[PDB]
Amino acid sequence: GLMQFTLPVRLCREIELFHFDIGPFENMWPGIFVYMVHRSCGTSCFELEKLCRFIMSVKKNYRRVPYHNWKHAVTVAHCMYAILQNNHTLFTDLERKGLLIACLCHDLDHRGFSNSYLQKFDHPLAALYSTSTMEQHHFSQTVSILQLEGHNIFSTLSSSEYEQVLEIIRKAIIATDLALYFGNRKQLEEMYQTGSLNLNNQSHRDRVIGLMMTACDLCSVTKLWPVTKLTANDIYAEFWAEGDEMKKLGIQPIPMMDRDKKDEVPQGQLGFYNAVAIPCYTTLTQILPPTEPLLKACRDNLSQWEKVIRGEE
Ligand SMILES: O=c1ccn(-c2cccc(OC(F)(F)F)c2)nc1-c1nc(Cl)[nH]c1-c1ccccc1
Ligand SMILES: [Mg+2]
Ligand SMILES: [Zn+2]
Repeated sequence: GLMQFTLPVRLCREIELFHFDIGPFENMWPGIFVYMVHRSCGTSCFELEKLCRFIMSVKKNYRRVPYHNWKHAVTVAHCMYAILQNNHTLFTDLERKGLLIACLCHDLDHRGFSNSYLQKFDHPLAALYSTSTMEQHHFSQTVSILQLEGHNIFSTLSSSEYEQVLEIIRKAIIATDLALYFGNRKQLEEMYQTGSLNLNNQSHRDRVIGLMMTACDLCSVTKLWPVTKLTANDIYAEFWAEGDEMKKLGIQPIPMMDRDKKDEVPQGQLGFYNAVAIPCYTTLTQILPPTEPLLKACRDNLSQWEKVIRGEE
């Protein structure tokens, strides 16, 4: 109860900032997450014994893949923590509880492959879930873990609060399916421009929470250049492995995933910053002004990629 977590001074300060890197020391990541929960939600919202046991089972169910791993999970939860802490009064208690856990769990048991590769492989998960394949699996994995004995961190919520939070989590996780992001942002842009946007309309919150999830999920593009540059290696390591697996199936992969076309990465990064990242953080800044540092950091990194193409690095 009276056991707060404390971080070293640099971390205590730097953790509040959007561009914080969680560092290479795996064994501090759990404490960093509990620190975030306690500050964001209260020392009360979860029973510590049950939380710490939830965290470790979650960790155990992330795989040793280059990018969609445990570190990603915690990094994504941290970005949401920065958003929640910079928009204090906009969010309900259950929402703050749900979203941090949602982020930690959002890529559970990811194997390193896109929904497309599963479908083309004819993986069983593709039969069980025709759209948002991995994402429906991530949420399923989340509920399974919540149902382990001693793992229900929501135990002291009322029945309705319980269905409310599991619904927040389900929508949040599904929303990290980037195929759904484009339409979701288009609608939020339309609604913000025409002035219809209304945070008391539950379905409008849902969309806004979806955009936040896209923002946290992509937050590697909002780090300092050296963090962003090095994370890009891990991302492409999965992409090329998948490209290899496509070719194994007799399918020529898209250039993004072809390790022969490694030369074209810098250009592919621009496409991505322009088509996805920049619009995402733009619309998020309009809806939630204090998240601007994410837009600024992303723009700075777009420009660092432009310097790469131009042979200046
Ligand atoms: O660096 C990247 C270059 C390309 N793509 C990408 C991923 C799907 C599709 C697509 O094409 C289309 F533009 F059509 F969407 C591009 N994504 C990233 C990326 N960066 C961060 Cl941080 N997270 C991702 C990411 C990881 C897994 C999955 C998705 C994104
Ligand atoms: Mg995912
Ligand atoms: Zn993710």
